[PDB]
Amino acid sequence: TTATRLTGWGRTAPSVANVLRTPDAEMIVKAVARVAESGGGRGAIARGLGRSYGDNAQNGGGLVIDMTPLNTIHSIDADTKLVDIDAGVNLDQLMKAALPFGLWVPVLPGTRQVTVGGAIACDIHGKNHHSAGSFGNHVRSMDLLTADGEIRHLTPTGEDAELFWATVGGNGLTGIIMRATIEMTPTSTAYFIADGDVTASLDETIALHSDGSEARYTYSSAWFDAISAPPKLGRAAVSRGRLATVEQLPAKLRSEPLKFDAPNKYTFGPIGELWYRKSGTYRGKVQNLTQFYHPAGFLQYQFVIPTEAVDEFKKIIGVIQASGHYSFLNVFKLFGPRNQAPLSFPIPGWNICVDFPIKDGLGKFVSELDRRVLEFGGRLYTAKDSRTTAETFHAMYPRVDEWISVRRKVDPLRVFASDMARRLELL
Ligand SMILES: Cc1cc2nc3c(=O)[nH]c(=O)nc-3n(C[C@H](O)[C@H](O)[C@H](O)COP(=O)(O)OP(=O)(O)OC[C@H]3O[C@@H](n4cnc5c(N)ncnc54)[C@H](O)[C@@H]3O)c2cc1C
Ligand SMILES: *N(O)c1cc(C(F)(F)F)cc2c1sc(C(=O)NCc1cccnc1)[n+]2[O-]
Repeated sequence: TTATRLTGWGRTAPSVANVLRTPDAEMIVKAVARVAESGGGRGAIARGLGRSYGDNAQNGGGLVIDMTPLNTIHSIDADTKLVDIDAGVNLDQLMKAALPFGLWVPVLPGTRQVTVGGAIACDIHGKNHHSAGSFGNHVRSMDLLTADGEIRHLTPTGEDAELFWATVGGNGLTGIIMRATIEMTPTSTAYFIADGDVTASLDETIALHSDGSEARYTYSSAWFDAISAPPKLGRAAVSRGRLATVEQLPAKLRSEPLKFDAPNKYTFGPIGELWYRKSGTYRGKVQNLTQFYHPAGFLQYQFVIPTEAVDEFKKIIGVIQASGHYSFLNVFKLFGPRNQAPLSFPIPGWNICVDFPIKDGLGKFVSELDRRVLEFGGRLYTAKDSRTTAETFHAMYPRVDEWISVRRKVDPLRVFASDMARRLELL
């Protein structure tokens, strides 16, 4: 163990905790079982690759278990479509291993550098949520080290389904995931057929997302403008598509379908708008995973607003543009059907990712966004959150009492605690 000053991805809210780095799973149990012997506050929390901007992976004055050295891939089956990996396997290595099997990772996020454990405990969502769902929708099994010292096999529709769905999106507060079984998406190739569209306004962006085009694509997301004033506010470059098949690939890349090949004055004028429009408009473009998907002093803010709340979603975008806080990196998506995890972030609706530069009055401004998001029936993402209040969060997640009841039953001693847990009063 080493006392380290660790952080979320946001470089924010430093906390000092004793970190454990061991590949011995049995060793991991000893420390957890030792903490219950200490029978006191400052519990233990698991940690993946620290890609969450929040304080969900730190436990100040407590214990942190870095799960990254448990990166053994046990089995991959192309017939069953099942992989079996330890919770410290990252999604980049898992993808690499599975492509030769004709398999694809069911849910991939913006970054590839996330653990299986991290992917489950934040129930990560991706460019394909509307066609595939969250990461938890694909976990066919997982083994969880609970507070009692026991390791419990968990299943989605099994007898222990309650504790399963509480661990899905449960920010590691149910226990430490050790090993999981994930059903993969079958794939003919490692390429994408891509379809591109450019919009001129927020209305035209929303129109395209509710006209029915979404049905044609399994993957969908868009870069959007949040600086320009109406009507240009909300204009977007949309990138949509699906996993390609061999026959769809050009013959020169038919060789190895499952290969992962390694990587003015007009601009603002009417011709610039026209040039950008045609260059952003394309049909059936064959692309790499890099080309399609993965092309400190900031604060990333992510919220979703229920689908039917179209106008109140348009209102909050107008607010952000009006506030004088300028965000350039903006991701727009329309989530499909939510799952049955109480603490799951995604619900069907209008997902926004904004990235604000830290400056005077931002903390207070985003507290006013928290207010509107909550008011318009939406929620925030624990993975992105470092500074919302417990009260605001509890109201955003109506099933929070349902989740806490599970966590109280499985971990009454409060063996598993984190900075977030205390902040959002989930213990
Ligand atoms: C550039 C970038 C882009 C991103 N894009 C997306 C995106 O498109 N969609 C999206 O949903 N998210 C996105 N994220 C956030 C990230 O995908 C999630 O926060 C992810 O869960 C973090 O994985 P991690 O391995 O870093 O885990 P950490 O950040 O280290 O931990 C995350 C949480 O999971 C718990 N946990 C981790 N491992 C285990 C385990 N073995 N057992 C029990 N609990 C565990 C921890 O306790 C902690 O609460 C992005 C992050 C970055 C930096
Ligand atoms: N929001 O956090 C978010 C949401 C989504 C999706 F809509 F697909 F769910 C995708 C997404 C983000 S943030 C993100 C990202 O990493 N963006 C910025 C970036 C900066 C530097 C280099 N590459 C990307 N992605 O993809």
